[PDB]
Amino acid sequence: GLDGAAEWPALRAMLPEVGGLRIVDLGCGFGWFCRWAHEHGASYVLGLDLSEKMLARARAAGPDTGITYERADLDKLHLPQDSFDLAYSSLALHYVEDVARLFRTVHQALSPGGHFVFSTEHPIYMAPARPGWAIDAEGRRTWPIDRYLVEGPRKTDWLAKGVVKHHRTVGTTLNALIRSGFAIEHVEEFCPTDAQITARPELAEELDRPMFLLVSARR
Amino acid sequence: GLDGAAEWPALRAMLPEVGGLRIVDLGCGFGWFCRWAHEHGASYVLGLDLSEKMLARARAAGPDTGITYERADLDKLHLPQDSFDLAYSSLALHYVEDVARLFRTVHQALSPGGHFVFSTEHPIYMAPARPGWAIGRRTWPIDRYLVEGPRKTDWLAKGVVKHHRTVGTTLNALIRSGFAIEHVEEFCPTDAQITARPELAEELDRPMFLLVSARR
Repeated sequence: GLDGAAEWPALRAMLPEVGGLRIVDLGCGFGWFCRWAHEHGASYVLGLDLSEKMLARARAAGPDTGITYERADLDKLHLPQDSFDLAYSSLALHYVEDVARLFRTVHQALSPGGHFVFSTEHPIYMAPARPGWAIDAEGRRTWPIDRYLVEGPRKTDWLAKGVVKHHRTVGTTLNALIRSGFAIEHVEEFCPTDAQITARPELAEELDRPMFLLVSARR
Repeated sequence: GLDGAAEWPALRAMLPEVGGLRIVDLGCGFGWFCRWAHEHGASYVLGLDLSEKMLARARAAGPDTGITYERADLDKLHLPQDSFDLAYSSLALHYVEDVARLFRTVHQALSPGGHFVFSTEHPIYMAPARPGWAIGRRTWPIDRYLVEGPRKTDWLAKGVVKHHRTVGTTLNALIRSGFAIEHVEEFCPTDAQITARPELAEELDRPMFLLVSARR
């Protein structure tokens, strides 16, 4: 679960202290973060996902109190006003077409001083028409980029995953947060640590290009 | 000068109104911005550059009063506290090793509500040891994007070292130093700019510049 996600420690480090907080998890999946937050003292956790079957597995995994799971479409998201101290989302917002609308919804749902911490696929990773590694004449591993400044839907994971992602530059994402009422708190283009690479050698290639953008914003 | 810079209109659009402001230009070069700011009613303009010869050329370009040029190394910059309304810098910060220290100096130099607006080479552009295009479809291969530190691409030819920092590193350094991020632009020329200057079409594939505006 979380211990398998290379970017979890970096994203976890960006979170506020979760003890006593009211938290919403946007695109909670099996509820790995929901359970982590509850284990670390969250007063209340609302986990939202489109899949009823996945929410059924999340409920079954426990605990009996403090975590509520509800079916929701992040493209048509509604949240009660002034009801959360923290909004979290792992690798969901790159599938939302009107992300600015979602940001405004999260902003009104957060109490003053609350945070929104989320991960998305990095635009370097999402940009290319034919994403993948290239090995140059010298044997060096490279990541060819095209159309980085041409924003819009990308169908490069449509065949493999059945998803359309929305390519937006780092500036576009941050400007949308700012226009929505957030102050940018921390921005990280994920890089595994040398210790992570020693434990998981396959992470060495992640030094060449970022797969993920991690952002913390405050209202 | 400024008319030639494709990124100038985008950067100009990020500036506050300059009439009546005290402005510091970090890495002013020939003083194109200093003269522009003066012409648009800035009360005081301080242009700083490492090259005494370049400052002599800037001073000679005029006017007789309104702009002060002084030699400074941005790596060990001193600015008086609460003395400026706007700090501007065009394509200079990528030469600074300890940019967080510089940001702390700029923060304290700016009066409350002051602005800091700058352009730098984008880390996508700077990441490769030897940057360039690959080809039918044009691409920009990157490597070592997450490996921050000196880049020596133009060391032998020009005797300059640039400092590679990711977008997150740059923004976090500003935030930690006391600034609130106002606008971030990975500069993309407009369709009108690309029609007037066909060579600009390649900047749709990868950004050459990062533009940032912040408030303190």
